[PDB]
Amino acid sequence: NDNVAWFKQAKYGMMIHWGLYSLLAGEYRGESSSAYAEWIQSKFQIPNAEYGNLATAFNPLYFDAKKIVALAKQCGMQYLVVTTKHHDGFAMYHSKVDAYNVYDATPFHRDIIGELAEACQKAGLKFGLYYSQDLDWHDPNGGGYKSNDVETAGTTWDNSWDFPDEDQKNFDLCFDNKILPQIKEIMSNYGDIATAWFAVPMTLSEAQSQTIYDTVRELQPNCLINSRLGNGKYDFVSLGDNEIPKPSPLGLYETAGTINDSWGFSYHDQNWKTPRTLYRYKQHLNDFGINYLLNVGLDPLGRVPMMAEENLLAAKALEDEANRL
Amino acid sequence: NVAWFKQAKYGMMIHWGLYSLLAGEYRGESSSAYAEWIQSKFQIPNAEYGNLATAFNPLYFDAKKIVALAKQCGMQYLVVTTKHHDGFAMYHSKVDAYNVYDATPFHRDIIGELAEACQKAGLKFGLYYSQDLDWHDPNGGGYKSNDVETAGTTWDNSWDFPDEDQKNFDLCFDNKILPQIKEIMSNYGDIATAWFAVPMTLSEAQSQTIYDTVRELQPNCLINSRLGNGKYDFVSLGDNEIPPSPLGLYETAGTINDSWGFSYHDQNWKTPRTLYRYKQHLNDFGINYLLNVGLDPLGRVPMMAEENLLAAKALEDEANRL
Amino acid sequence: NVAWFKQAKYGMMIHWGLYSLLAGEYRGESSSAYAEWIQSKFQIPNAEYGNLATAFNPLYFDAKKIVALAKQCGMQYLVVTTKHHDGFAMYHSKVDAYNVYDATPFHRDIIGELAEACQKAGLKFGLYYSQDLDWHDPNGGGYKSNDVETAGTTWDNSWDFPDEDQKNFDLCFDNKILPQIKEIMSNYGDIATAWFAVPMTLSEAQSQTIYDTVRELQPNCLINSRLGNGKYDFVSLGDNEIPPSPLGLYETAGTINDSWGFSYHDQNWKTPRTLYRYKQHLNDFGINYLLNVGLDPLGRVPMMAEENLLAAKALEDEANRL
Amino acid sequence: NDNVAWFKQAKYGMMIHWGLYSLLAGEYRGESSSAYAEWIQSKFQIPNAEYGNLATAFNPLYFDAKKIVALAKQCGMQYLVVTTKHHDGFAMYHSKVDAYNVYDATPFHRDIIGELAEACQKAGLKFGLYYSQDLDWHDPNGGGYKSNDVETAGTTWDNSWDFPDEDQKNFDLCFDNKILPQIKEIMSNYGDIATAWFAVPMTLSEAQSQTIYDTVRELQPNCLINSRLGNGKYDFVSLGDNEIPKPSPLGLYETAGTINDSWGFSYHDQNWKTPRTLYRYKQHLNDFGINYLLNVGLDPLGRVPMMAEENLLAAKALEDEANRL
Ligand SMILES: CC(=O)N[C@@H]1[C@@H](O)[C@H](O)[C@@H](CO[C@@H]2O[C@@H](C)[C@@H](O)[C@@H](O)[C@@H]2O)O[C@H]1O
Ligand SMILES: CC(=O)N[C@@H]1[C@@H](O)[C@H](O)[C@@H](CO[C@@H]2O[C@@H](C)[C@@H](O)[C@@H](O)[C@@H]2O)O[C@H]1O
Ligand SMILES: CC(=O)N[C@@H]1[C@@H](O)[C@H](O)[C@@H](CO[C@@H]2O[C@@H](C)[C@@H](O)[C@@H](O)[C@@H]2O)O[C@H]1O
Ligand SMILES: CC(=O)N[C@@H]1[C@@H](O)[C@H](O)[C@@H](CO[C@@H]2O[C@@H](C)[C@@H](O)[C@@H](O)[C@@H]2O)O[C@H]1O
Repeated sequence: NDNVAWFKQAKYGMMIHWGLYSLLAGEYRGESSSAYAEWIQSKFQIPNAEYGNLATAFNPLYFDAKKIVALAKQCGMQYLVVTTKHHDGFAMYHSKVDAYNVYDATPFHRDIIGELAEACQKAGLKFGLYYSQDLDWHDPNGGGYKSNDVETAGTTWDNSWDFPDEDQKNFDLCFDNKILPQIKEIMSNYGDIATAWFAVPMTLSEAQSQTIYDTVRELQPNCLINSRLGNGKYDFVSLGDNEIPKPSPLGLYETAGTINDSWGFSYHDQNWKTPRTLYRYKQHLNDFGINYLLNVGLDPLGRVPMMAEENLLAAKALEDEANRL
Repeated sequence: NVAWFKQAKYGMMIHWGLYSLLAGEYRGESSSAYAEWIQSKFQIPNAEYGNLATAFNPLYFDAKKIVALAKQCGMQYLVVTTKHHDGFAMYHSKVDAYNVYDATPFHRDIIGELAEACQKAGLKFGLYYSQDLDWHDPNGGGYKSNDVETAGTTWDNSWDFPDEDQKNFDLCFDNKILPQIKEIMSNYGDIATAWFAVPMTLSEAQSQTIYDTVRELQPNCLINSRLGNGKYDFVSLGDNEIPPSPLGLYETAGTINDSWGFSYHDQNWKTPRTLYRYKQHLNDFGINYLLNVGLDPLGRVPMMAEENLLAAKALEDEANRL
Repeated sequence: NVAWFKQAKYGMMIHWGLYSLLAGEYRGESSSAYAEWIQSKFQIPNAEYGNLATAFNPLYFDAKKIVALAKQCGMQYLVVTTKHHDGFAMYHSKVDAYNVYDATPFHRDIIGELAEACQKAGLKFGLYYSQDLDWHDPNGGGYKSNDVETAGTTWDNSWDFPDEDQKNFDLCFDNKILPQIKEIMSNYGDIATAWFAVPMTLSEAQSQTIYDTVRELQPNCLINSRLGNGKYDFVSLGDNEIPPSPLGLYETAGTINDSWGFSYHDQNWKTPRTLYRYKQHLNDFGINYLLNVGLDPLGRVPMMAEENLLAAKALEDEANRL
Repeated sequence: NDNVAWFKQAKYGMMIHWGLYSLLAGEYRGESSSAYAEWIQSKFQIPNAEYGNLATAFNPLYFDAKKIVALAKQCGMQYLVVTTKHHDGFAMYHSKVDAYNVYDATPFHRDIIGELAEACQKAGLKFGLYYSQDLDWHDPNGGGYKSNDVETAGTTWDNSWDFPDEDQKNFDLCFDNKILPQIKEIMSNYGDIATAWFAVPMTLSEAQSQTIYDTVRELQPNCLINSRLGNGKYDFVSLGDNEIPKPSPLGLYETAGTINDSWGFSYHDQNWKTPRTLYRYKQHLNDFGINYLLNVGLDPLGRVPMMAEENLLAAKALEDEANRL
């Protein structure tokens, strides 16, 4: 596991958020999502029957793994993270365990995680996966239902509309049958997984948390794990905005951000960070040994938004200018 | 129909086609201000552009809700792109399989649903048709008028069909335009208004011909000053043409933002106050206002389009009680 | 005054000071979301920032027109920055020459003109005052609470006066705050509402003291829950505090865009529909809505602020006849 | 006059629009100017009495000639053009002949053209002047009054509100007493004038046009003149949008543009051309030997707008990256 040497010096990665939310793109029956377009289902409490129907329209003719990695590489990014399955519970890979996925439910009929994994392999880009182990709005017993006190980017953390029998919910039925099986799948196919990115535990017991830790280590021996899974059970610390100038034993650090203000594609969110904002931030994080993980929200046709692409390239140009200074 | 049109005051225009899905973006680059021209701007081969049809699945398209919205804003008629410059028919065309019904997963007659929804809602129903430009046909129009600049590149499909001189527009007219014009003027019930583009190549003969087809099939259908000089019922006026028309019928078209087709990046929405003031001014001059919405790939009125249109109606009402 | 405040529903807040002229820009760089903090964000020396006073000449400032506008929107009271964190008084302060009247070409009492304009217009008149932060005074407040982050840098003027421990807030309170509070509570006629900032350093003693000054001078003046616990009349609620107050009087403050001070670059204006819906929701919960405008260097309501506020009023009226 | 060799290779210049219009910044009594904020007086037919009053507020503490030229030079611009006097008739220099000027009428009490001229001299930047020889809204007999047929960025071309006796107007009274005297002043002080930039003649007779030509040649022997003055009477052709791929005998070409859509500062016009748009356009023009003259509309405090500055620098960075390719 030389992953430690490479990660301390990697400096820069691309993150991709993509799913059904990208097609609504922050808009519903004349109204805006919150800041988080990928949260749109919770914001408006969209029934699974309706929300799920987007799968029939998901036909991104312009999705192109080859082209995306070329762009990333040109900007000097050394690794790539992708949404394998977000809060909405729609798998972006061909899951044996669950047919609610890009491959089975959509005209596209293709493995999003796969095509990117290969392209990355060939380009010499490391390949990471993101997975939402706790919230899952598709599963009757999804997590979140005891932590509804805290405010969210939607309404409740859990699917409180389709499944309102709050007391009769049991996350375990969800954990054993979907989360752990799906985690097993993604950690086994698509080759070497360099980085593992989990969502924020609210409900997953330490037992359940420990299980995932163990599962990943045996399946992907060299895979570095983000501090989010569970206390004691990680390799690099994910830093949040206010953690920017808990303990990291390998000396490995990452902060994730987006270029505009949303993680998922949002038509109306044109508040793109300037090239200079992008470059300066990277410089500051890197000098503090913190890696910068920069998100692209793919558009409905599978394209990097024009303004996202432009701004990334200018920050790279600025960087080169400045580093020959 | 004449009395009704003189008092109508307000109409909806709809741009819709394959171009709406690219939404102003092509291989990392921006369309012009006019997003619906996107195929020409970048000279997208017919094979590829047409392929968009395989992705055209607007689950949230809803003629009823759209017309309900239109009516709520006080609009008395609605015009729709039956077929724009791209040569893609948005109705179930017998003569050409390059159409919404046969070529797309959606597999539905957009014009039909709107025609019925309008009939049932008691809204008049108009049609737009590109009788001159046709980027899908080897002998499509446009190739004699290329000195003047466009919102794309050439007027014609000069890329797939570059044999400029061996092109002959007559072959296209005989086989696609007039048949398609015949199609739309017979189905979809009463057609109150007919909207044609600006001839470049269509001879006076051809211009007169289309007129006749409409008169025989749709006697009271009012025709826009674009067909031919002497051979029309209302004059289309542009912004800069307003400070003959034999019936005294007048219309000016605009868009809410700066594009006709949906364009992700064009958020330069005119404020509600701008929209309302213009209509009042036009109406006071008896000019009818036809205001265009370019619906997005899911068939939705863009949020800012809907909000601002509705706010303009509220603004109008306050002032007429004032 | 209590009965009137319970039914008022709608107020204007005004941010104004030297910061408005920089308008979100300093030596090529952006302020935070909160433009009025600009001096702290970049640690602009008092000598330089104060120098803005020499440029403060708002020829188009017009209290009458502003109040006319406010009244037209149905607002029943108006609050103004008498002196914000920057420590610049926007009224003719006897105690400190760092003020609009003496230090600026404009040479006018902004609060006075507004107080009169409001009296004459029949609008109630409120005051905002930064009783705690004061970036102009060597011993200004803020220096005991620097672990928590701000919209600038430090809470206090930690740059001109970096001798953190040899600072003593009491000296500032005695010489500037309470005298200035005394000033504003005696002149400018009837004061209906009083708006203080969040204590960091102001002891309970000092908090109680200001209260007394207001009660003696302005018996019916209603006081915002910021002064001190038990020692107040209405509770200021923030967005996230709403899904004690002994009189049942409540107010929530917001801005139209994302900044309090004028900021050239902050064009993220909330649409009219957003503004109207929020007010209705608050009012239904009896919470009064106080909506802030940061006037620009010429004393003007920004075009998009005026347009959207007025459109929101029209929107409100339509719905209550519906 | 080696100006020919230098200009064919100069490639890039800064233009500055600045005057009273910058303080209204595209806004009047709750309403927007047209696209051209510097036209604001005509758009709303603002009486001279009111419009002129802005002079008392013109106190740009942050005007800084030194800093502006440094920025320009860093972007590789080889010359600088400035508004000496725009359509509004407000002189931005200390005019002996007319007290309606930055020096006499404003607290600033400073010569805008002068301070920039010196800074440019010291930096090794060439120094050009723009002057509106035809429209002058301050003069009772200003030009424009026979050409009111054509649509403008305001209303009429002339001051049609304060001075409506259209038939009793005589441009000559204006030409002899203000235009030619003021042109004499600006072409004599402030040292060598490398470039001369005139507005669009509508009304200035050939006689009057010839006069200006002659006046400049004797006063500034080596000064290159923009094709706008008069047919036969120029050194470089000013190209407009539609003249971009009449006759230029020296082979000298310039196109002027702005970064956003306005020439004068406009608070509300945030439609800044992207860095990439700026760079690509320059490249295209330069390859066709056409010089690119790029406008900055100084803000009320005399500062280059933040987004204007940022975008210029990124285009330069992109250019450097690409030219080492
Ligand atoms: C109140 C609120 O919205 N708080 C948000 C959380 O809702 C949000 O989950 C969290 C981080 O966002 C999570 O991680 C990113 C990477 C993306 O996957 C989101 O969809 C996740 O929800 O940020 C808080 O501020
Ligand atoms: C530069 C440019 O292309 N300018 C365009 C013209 O090309 C265009 O013909 C004209 C009219 O627009 C026509 O009608 C609208 C409704 C839409 O269908 C366009 O695609 C048509 O070309 O508008 C000018 O601005
Ligand atoms: C990160 C940050 O600074 N957040 C700010 C706080 O600093 C601020 O205290 C709080 C309340 O804002 C206060 O009142 C408004 C009206 C204005 O005068 C501000 O300058 C004050 O500080 O708001 C948080 O968002
Ligand atoms: C109809 C219209 O607005 N036409 C405008 C003219 O009004 C305008 O004068 C012209 C060029 O603008 C002139 O030159 C620039 C450099 C600047 O000084 C402007 O203030 C001048 O008016 O462009 C036409 O399109």
